[PDB]
Amino acid sequence: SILEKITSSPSECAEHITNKDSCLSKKIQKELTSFLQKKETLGCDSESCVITHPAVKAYAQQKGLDLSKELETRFKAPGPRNNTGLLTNFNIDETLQRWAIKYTKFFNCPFSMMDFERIHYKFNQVDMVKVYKGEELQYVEGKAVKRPCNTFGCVLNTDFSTGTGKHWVAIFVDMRGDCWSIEYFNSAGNSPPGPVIRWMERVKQQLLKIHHTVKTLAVTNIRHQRSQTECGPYSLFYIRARLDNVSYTHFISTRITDEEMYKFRTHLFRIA
Amino acid sequence: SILEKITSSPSECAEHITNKDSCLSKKIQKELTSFLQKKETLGCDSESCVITHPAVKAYAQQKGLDLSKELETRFKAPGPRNNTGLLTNFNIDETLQRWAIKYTKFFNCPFSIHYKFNQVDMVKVYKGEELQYVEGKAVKRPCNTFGCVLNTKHWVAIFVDMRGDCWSIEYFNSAGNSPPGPVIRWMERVKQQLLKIHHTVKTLAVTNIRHQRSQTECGPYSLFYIRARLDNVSYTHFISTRITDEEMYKFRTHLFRIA
Repeated sequence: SILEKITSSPSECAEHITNKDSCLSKKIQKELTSFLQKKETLGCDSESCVITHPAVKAYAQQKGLDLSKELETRFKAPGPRNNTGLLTNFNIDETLQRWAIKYTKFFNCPFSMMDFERIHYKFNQVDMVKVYKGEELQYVEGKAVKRPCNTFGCVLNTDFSTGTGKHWVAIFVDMRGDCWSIEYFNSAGNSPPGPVIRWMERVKQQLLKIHHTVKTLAVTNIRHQRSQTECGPYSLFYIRARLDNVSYTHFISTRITDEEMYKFRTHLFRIA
Repeated sequence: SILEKITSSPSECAEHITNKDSCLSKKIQKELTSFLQKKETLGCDSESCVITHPAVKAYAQQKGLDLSKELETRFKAPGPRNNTGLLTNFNIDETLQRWAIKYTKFFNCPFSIHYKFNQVDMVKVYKGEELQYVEGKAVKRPCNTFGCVLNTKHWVAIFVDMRGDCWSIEYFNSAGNSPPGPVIRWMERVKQQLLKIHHTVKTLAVTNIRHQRSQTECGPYSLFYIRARLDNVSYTHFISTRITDEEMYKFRTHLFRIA
């Protein structure tokens, strides 16, 4: 249901790719037409599996084709697409970097300030006002970028606060509407840790310098997740749904199942 | 001020065009390189003047070059760019249609004694169910902004902001005059519709300041408010600080080409 709301699809091509049918460049389509049409005999059922096959890698090295750039620029990030394996910081960082291509007013948090309570004591911190004004460095594709952003997104691990282990939660700052909101989404329904509260409060004072209505909000009313594996997909789906203008009130009043989030893995990662 | 904040510029190329050296497509740019370099010998200093010069129109009349398609699709609309001539509904309709090309989530008011646009459903506009023509193609797309410039400072601006967490329905009058009864009725009807899909919807009249002291700039003022709201300038800036008619004289150079 709600998976139909957002603008993603199970295709493994990059979201900004208009072709949609084939993810490969038209040159790479030509040079590898022999391998692509016998992909089943290579043990493959996708273009990403073909250009990662060792025989295709050798043929590409012969002809001077950069297959690694094809995977980074025209395909979605690699990750547990068809299994329930836990998301890593690399799966999340490389996914948010790709969404920043399509959503050009979206600020994806860097890799260092991703999953750490130490963000209050890190040497260089993010300034949400400088984010809004376009004066903060973000990394879109593999390139540094400064641009005005009215949305901010980050996924962090709450394992620093005592718990069973890795648990991803999402943080989203919506500066598009007349009332800006700093949002904390926990699929399990647990309140934010103290350090998260201080960070949300600090961002509110900053944003109150350039806007009149700023709310801090803990989206922890419903325990959506009953599995032990989908907190990663839950956190990424919240950011994507908010980017596609699904209100946070939907995550407050209506439950989102682990089945829907397991299917969301096919929207996140390529077949690799 | 706010004019430096918005994304427009005095260039006569279309907003959705990414080329900055020239408005012309790189194919027309090559075949007209002889006429383009002798601009002054033709009496021109702009590209729109060149591809409309009868000598250039006759050269491109030999090969299969459609200078009319370049003029309509690659340049801003013709209008009073350098004078204080009053804006027509044609100048306003053509400008709003062009902005819908760059702002893909913007629904422009369809232009078609007394008329009224009560035929619109804002919920259908938000969900992508209202037909609109963008770049000459009939499409349906989810729009979170709605803009209209209507006549009652007779030109006024209506802007609906459905981005983010709290939505607003806005009426702008650069002379500082309150909206009439029928406008208030429309704004209250649209608020009732939007309250079915959103929790907070605010209705607002932006009439604090009499911005316009001249007799000519009600048109540019209305288009400027919509463009500023599209580029995320809060309505509060039009309430707290005055925008002079001199800035609207400069904004005319952002709106139209020479023709």
